Amino acid sequence: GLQGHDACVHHIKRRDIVLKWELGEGAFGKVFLAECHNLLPEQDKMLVAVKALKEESARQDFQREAELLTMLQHQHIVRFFGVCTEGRPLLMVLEYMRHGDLNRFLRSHGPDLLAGGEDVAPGPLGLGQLLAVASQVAAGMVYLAGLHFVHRDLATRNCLVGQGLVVKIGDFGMSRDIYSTDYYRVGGRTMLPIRWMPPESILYRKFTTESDVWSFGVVLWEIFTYGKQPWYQLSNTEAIDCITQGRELERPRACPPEVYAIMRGCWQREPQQRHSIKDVHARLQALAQAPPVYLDVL
Ligand SMILES: Cc1c2cc(cc1C(=O)Nc1cc(CN3CCN(C)CC3)cc(C3CC3)c1)OCCCCCCCNC(=O)c1ccc3ncc(n3n1)C#C2
Repeated sequence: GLQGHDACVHHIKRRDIVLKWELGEGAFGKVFLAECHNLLPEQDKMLVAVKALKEESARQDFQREAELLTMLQHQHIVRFFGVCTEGRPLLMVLEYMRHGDLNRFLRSHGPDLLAGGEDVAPGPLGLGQLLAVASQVAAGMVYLAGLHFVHRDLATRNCLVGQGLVVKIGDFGMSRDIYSTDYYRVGGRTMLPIRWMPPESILYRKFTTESDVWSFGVVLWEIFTYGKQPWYQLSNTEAIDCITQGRELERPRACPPEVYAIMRGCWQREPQQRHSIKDVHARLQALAQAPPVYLDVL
């Protein structure tokens, strides 16, 4: 949720889009892999991800998000190419990221050869790689915070990984469907990612950019646990109890004390006492680009 405060959006002819197969499904839409012709000059035919809108008040929500996604274009935000309102169904065309969402990617390269591939070394992701993934997400949040936007659902399941392990921020979408365990259903139709939410959000229903750095601290934890659910040993209410009462997540086995200090800095009780996202990224990128000699002794 980017809230977070015709045709500014670009438009793609329906004939230029050729659906290949389904990549996944949500309650509000399906995502397809597709060929998109004449989209980029250098590539005569390129693969894209196409989200098809399920159904009457969604057109308004559709137009909103498209306008948002077109404005929010940065190196670590998922690339948005445009929409196809040329008849129905309404389509949204996005960059395809072959490794899927970051959470799934983390689990498939967690401990535990066979896992290694074109983009990834075998076995568990190295320290340098985990920092590289974390640094990229932070950069994305630095951009969002710079435009004074707020991401109300920052989690690895809402990040995407592409070729060369390029990591970009999105916001599913599908996350409420069969990632359901990550959300707590309040009221009739509201779901809250409580395990990622700071005390002021759970208690006071406030969410600011300072809340995002708390949420990022949790993302940083997800990364170094290779995509483990935060407070996985706790029920939703028990998680609410622990968060509002000041209890913090344990240091992940793969997480160095140097990096765990960055998490704690993101997890200060008082919002104004947390570090800025610009500074968290700064510290992470320094480690990401740090020579092996430096990182080995971490
Ligand atoms: C990337 C993406 C894909 C599919 C989706 C949604 C999204 C997405 O980020 N949207 C989104 C929306 C807002 C609006 N905001 C404000 C107002 N709020 C009220 C709402 C939320 C804000 C932002 C932030 C700026 C970034 C992002 O729809 C999900 C359809 C269900 C099927 C998905 C199945 C699982 N998908 C995969 O496993 C997979 C594999 C490869 C691949 N390449 C590209 C994509 N992709 N996905 C995508 C997407």
